[PDB]
Amino acid sequence: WTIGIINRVVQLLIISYFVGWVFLHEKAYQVRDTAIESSVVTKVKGSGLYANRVMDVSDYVTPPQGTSVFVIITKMIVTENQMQGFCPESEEKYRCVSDSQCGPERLPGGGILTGRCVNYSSVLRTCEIQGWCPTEVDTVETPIMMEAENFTIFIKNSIRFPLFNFEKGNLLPNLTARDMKTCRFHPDKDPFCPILRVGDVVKFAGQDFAKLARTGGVLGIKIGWVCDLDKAWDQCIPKYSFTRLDSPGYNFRFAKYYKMENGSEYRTLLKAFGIRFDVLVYGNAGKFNIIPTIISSVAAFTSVGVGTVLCDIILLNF
Amino acid sequence: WTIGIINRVVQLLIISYFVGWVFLHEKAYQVRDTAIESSVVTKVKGSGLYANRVMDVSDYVTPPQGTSVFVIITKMIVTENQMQGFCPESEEKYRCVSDSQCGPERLPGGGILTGRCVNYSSVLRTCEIQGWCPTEVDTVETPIMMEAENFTIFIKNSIRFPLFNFEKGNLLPNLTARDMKTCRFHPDKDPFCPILRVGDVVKFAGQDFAKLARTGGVLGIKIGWVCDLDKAWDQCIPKYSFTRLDSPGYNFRFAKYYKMENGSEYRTLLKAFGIRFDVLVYGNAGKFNIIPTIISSVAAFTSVGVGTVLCDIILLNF
Amino acid sequence: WTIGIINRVVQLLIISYFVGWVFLHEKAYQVRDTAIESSVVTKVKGSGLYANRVMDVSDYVTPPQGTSVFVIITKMIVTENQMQGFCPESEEKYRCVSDSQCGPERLPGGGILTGRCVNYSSVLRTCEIQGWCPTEVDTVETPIMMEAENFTIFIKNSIRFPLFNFEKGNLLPNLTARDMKTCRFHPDKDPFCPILRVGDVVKFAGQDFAKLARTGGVLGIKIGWVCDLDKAWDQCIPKYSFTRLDSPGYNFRFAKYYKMENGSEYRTLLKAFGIRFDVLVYGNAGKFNIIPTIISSVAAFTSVGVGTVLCDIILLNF
Ligand SMILES: Nc1ncnc2c1ncn2[C@@H]1O[C@H](COP(=O)(O)OP(=O)(O)OP(=O)(O)O)[C@H]2OC3(O[C@H]21)C([N+](=O)[O-])=CC(=[N+]([O-])O)C=C3[N+](=O)[O-]
Ligand SMILES: Nc1ncnc2c1ncn2[C@@H]1O[C@H](COP(=O)(O)OP(=O)(O)OP(=O)(O)O)[C@H]2OC3(O[C@H]21)C([N+](=O)[O-])=CC(=[N+]([O-])O)C=C3[N+](=O)[O-]
Ligand SMILES: Nc1ncnc2c1ncn2[C@@H]1O[C@H](COP(=O)(O)OP(=O)(O)OP(=O)(O)O)[C@H]2OC3(O[C@H]21)C([N+](=O)[O-])=CC(=[N+]([O-])O)C=C3[N+](=O)[O-]
Ligand SMILES: *[C@@H]1O[C@H](CO)[C@@H](O)[C@H](O)[C@H]1NC(C)=O
Ligand SMILES: *[C@@H]1O[C@H](CO)[C@@H](O)[C@H](O)[C@H]1NC(C)=O
Ligand SMILES: *[C@@H]1O[C@H](CO)[C@@H](O)[C@H](O)[C@H]1NC(C)=O
Ligand SMILES: *[C@@H]1O[C@H](CO)[C@@H](O)[C@H](O)[C@H]1NC(C)=O
Ligand SMILES: *[C@@H]1O[C@H](CO)[C@@H](O)[C@H](O)[C@H]1NC(C)=O
Ligand SMILES: *[C@@H]1O[C@H](CO)[C@@H](O)[C@H](O)[C@H]1NC(C)=O
Ligand SMILES: *[C@@H]1O[C@H](CO)[C@@H](O)[C@H](O)[C@H]1NC(C)=O
Ligand SMILES: *[C@@H]1O[C@H](CO)[C@@H](O)[C@H](O)[C@H]1NC(C)=O
Ligand SMILES: *[C@@H]1O[C@H](CO)[C@@H](O)[C@H](O)[C@H]1NC(C)=O
Ligand SMILES: [Mg+2]
Ligand SMILES: [Mg+2]
Ligand SMILES: [Mg+2]
Ligand code: NA
Repeated sequence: WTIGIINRVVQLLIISYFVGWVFLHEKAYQVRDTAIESSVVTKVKGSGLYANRVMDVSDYVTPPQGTSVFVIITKMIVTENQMQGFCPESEEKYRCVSDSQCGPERLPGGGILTGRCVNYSSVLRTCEIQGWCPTEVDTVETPIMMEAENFTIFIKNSIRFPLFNFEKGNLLPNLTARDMKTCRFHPDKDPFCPILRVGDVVKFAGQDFAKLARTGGVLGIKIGWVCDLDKAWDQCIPKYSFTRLDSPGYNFRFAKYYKMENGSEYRTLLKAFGIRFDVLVYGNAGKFNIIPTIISSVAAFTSVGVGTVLCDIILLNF
Repeated sequence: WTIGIINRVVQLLIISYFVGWVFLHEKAYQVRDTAIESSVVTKVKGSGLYANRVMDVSDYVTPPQGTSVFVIITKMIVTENQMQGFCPESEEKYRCVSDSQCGPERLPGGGILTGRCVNYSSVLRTCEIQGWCPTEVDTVETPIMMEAENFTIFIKNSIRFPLFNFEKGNLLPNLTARDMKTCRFHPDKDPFCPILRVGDVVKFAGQDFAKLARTGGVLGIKIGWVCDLDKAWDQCIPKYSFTRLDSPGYNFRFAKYYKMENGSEYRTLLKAFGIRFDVLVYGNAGKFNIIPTIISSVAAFTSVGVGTVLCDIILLNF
Repeated sequence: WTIGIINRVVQLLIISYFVGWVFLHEKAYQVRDTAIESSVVTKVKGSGLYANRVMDVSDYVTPPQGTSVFVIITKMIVTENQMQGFCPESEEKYRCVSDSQCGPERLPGGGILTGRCVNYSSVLRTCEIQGWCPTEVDTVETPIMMEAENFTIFIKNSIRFPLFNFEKGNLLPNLTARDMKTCRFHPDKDPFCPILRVGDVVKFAGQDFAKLARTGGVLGIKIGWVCDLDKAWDQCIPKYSFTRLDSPGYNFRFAKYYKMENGSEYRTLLKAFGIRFDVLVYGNAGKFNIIPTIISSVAAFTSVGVGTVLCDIILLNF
């Protein structure tokens, strides 16, 4: 009967269309390269005021070289003119009543205990220690550099998909609305401008610059390179997203080492709180390939061939 | 004959069970994301004694920012108060008999030869050089900071599988037996505590803290995120492993730059030996997908369909 | 007719050979690990002359620890003995006629404007600023350290394919023609020597050491680990390539902080131009697997089964 082939032909049309659209949607004919090879060069620009000091890129940015992870220092604690010696620790956790509770068995690790219980002040009695004196008092409150919100981060990112040897950069003057020197990334108005406003990045990550600068934190500027290398070079485009990674705070210690004319050594101990920026470059490209196209083909051919049998059994049996 | 279908039905039962278990074991129905996106923040805590000095996190940890690669300095060589000028190199390799063998053709690279053969000491005669004087003597023996074995490394790791947008952290209070502030990673007792004892890490890597601190080395704290994103969020868990990567030693040079009241410059040249720690975050997730499930399906369907024919030929023919 | 099976047998021979060679060529029977886990330790050696100074590894290499990204400083701009205060900016862009155009609305960001229009020199009138004085003059011309071309970069790279737990290093004495201490990488003569001549690396990237050292730049030493883990351990070999990533220049600012006997602070501000080296380790391994071998098998079986039908229709119909 002719209807049998009109039923089978309709079966093949519909089923093959479902299968066809499904496989065509997931790019099942594409080999995928998920090992992007990225290079990131960052440059921060701006100046702020902290205490009665002016902070420039050499004062608050660390490291200086412009790596994928850098820190803009917003608040810091200074302990000036430390020198090796003996002094009573100011931390209450080191409180003692006699030299019998200042032995090595107490607080394993941490500073060096001399073994004497000494009077840091009139209100506290702590174990004496050998080290940089006086000791640090990290419980005080200090200001924060507010101008850091208005600093700009310029991110140059140069990636390459090695499986296809397709390399490209994120400096795209045609895609930017304004000049490169004066543009400013906006997810909607200028999403390809490589210049980011620090405060903007803080907003895109859903963070308050006040609290963040106060406690420090870790934000991620995410550069995504989802690309179809079957399409034009113009189609491989970076997409920027932002996130807070510590989800607290972020601080680190470093000293400025000075020496006296008589040769003795003394440092300025600095506890730095700031916003660390981690440029995280993800990317995956898909290029047409014979092998995935053949495997997907056999899959769709056989799958339709079974679906028509099952549909005949489900339809005819009913 | 009915037995023919009882033979075929048994064929399908057994063969389909083998195939079924095989494909089900390898998660052939899963798409895999092998491009983990990790952020690592490390913090070292402890204090040691070297010479008649006390070393704190600001003295032996470099860099200070808490990156994925950092160095705990255990031994160092100091050459204090160097100044630009001329002096005889102390390295024997520069030995000379006359100014005729101190020309640019000799030892290309390395220091700057003035062209004069001068007497470094009474027992050695070396080419004179222009540079930081006096020259370094890197053949002496120095102590090592033993307290560095008892230092603790706290590793905060925040990763994300972008193909599935599944992000998670390694701070898991429910998985840790003890408090986060006081716990200590143990592969068996507390394998999810983010606080690692330096000496412990040295043991897990099969290394002697004595020899390692003496010669320096490169160890890797490996964080693995093998996850089945078909299962619960609770099931995606990090697994820590450890390894020595240099498999010798590790050292680097840096100077402390001082200036005189009259303006002349002089530095303290420091050759640092320590234990560099590289946090290596691997991970791959598998989530159910229609495409891999269909491809594997067709594969198992056809494979059984051929195995039954071949088994009929092998069985019936015999 | 026997010819029908001689036609079919020839069909299967030819078609199956095409399919067979195609699938065998792309290693369709292999699972692939594209998430290499690499560790990179770099060491630069050499000395240069800049001004009347001698630069050693402690002077021009930054950072010192030997990471995968480092910088060899070739040219720099020094602004010595800066101190917080007020002074007229030397940048023409800050030119003013009266204090009415030195308000916060002008040049948002950048230095701190006091609000006064002052005379930097007799030929220029600029807004006065609070900060490190005097201000920097980054428009002068300075020499470049030519010896940096002859420096050597030693790259120790230790990678691991985690999916197969196959770890290996790039120090291969058997593959190197000369001794490790004296060899020198040459793409043809010694392509496995880990010691690279800076000038050589500059040539392999198609760059002029003169212009590059003058303006600075970003080069990439690419280490590729394409490996067939079905073959011998000896067959997994690294291949080095080179590229310029900025495709201008590269510079960064850092200061040397000094303190006076009376306690006031003053720094030497340094703008550094150099060649940043980024070690980019790519790699992917392929190991025989049952699942990819079965999927490819079904694909080739079915594909031949359809090609023979289509070829019968194309041949017989004609
Ligand atoms: N907020 C910002 N506003 C303006 N410029 C900013 C900003 N942040 C970073 N930059 C960098 O500043 C460089 C131009 O400097 P410019 O502001 O005109 O002059 P300055 O006198 O202030 O100092 P400079 O030229 O940086 O030494 C560009 O170099 C690069 O990135 C730009 C660059 N570029 O934009 O062309 C490409 C590049 N690579 O690698 O392709 C590297 C740069 N870099 O490292 O600065
Ligand atoms: N051996 C160690 N013992 C105790 N604390 C240690 C140790 N190593 C590192 N830390 C970090 O120390 C922080 C708590 O400091 P705590 O010891 O209580 O106070 P201190 O007065 O000694 O100095 P501090 O608070 O660090 O400035 C925590 O912050 C963090 O990691 C912890 C942390 N945390 O544990 O909650 C989360 C975090 N991120 O990003 O989520 C970053 C930290 N960090 O950078 O230190
Ligand atoms: N152009 C170069 N010529 C000669 N040696 C150079 C050069 N660049 C770097 N190096 C490193 O120099 C080390 C040997 O030093 P050597 O030149 O003999 O002695 P020096 O007195 O000059 O100073 P040093 O031993 O480095 O403190 C080796 O250590 C290592 O890499 C080698 C090394 N190695 O070559 O055996 C293995 C290693 N890891 O991790 O396996 C790390 C090294 N490293 O960090 O220097
Ligand atoms: C950032 O720039 C805006 C623009 O004029 C300014 O109003 C604001 O005060 C600046 N932020 C700080 C902290 O000075
Ligand atoms: C950028 O714009 C110019 C227009 O002058 C065009 O010729 C060029 O092809 C464009 N490049 C890309 C990558 O779009
Ligand atoms: C160097 O002088 C300072 C005070 O100027 C003093 O505290 C120190 O003890 C002196 N050096 C030595 C080794 O005594
Ligand atoms: C490390 O801690 C243990 C615990 O008391 C102590 O016995 C040992 O001396 C410490 N190590 C060093 C080098 O002091
Ligand atoms: C952690 O423990 C609490 C128990 O108070 C539980 O409610 C929570 O769901 C747990 N979270 C995870 C991720 O296991
Ligand atoms: C500065 O003084 C030191 C000794 O105090 C001396 O060696 C040096 O020559 C002086 N500076 C100059 C430029 O001579
Ligand atoms: C590099 O080495 C060669 C080899 O002798 C030498 O001729 C050349 O002058 C050196 N380069 C510089 C900048 O000195
Ligand atoms: C290196 O050479 C030696 C020859 O003495 C040989 O025994 C060894 O197997 C070789 N190793 C490799 C990895 O080729
Ligand atoms: C310290 O001395 C310098 C000159 O030697 C001077 O400029 C400065 O004002 C002095 N310190 C203070 C706080 O005045
Ligand atoms: Mg304290
Ligand atoms: Mg020497
Ligand atoms: Mg300027
Ligand atoms: Na298939």
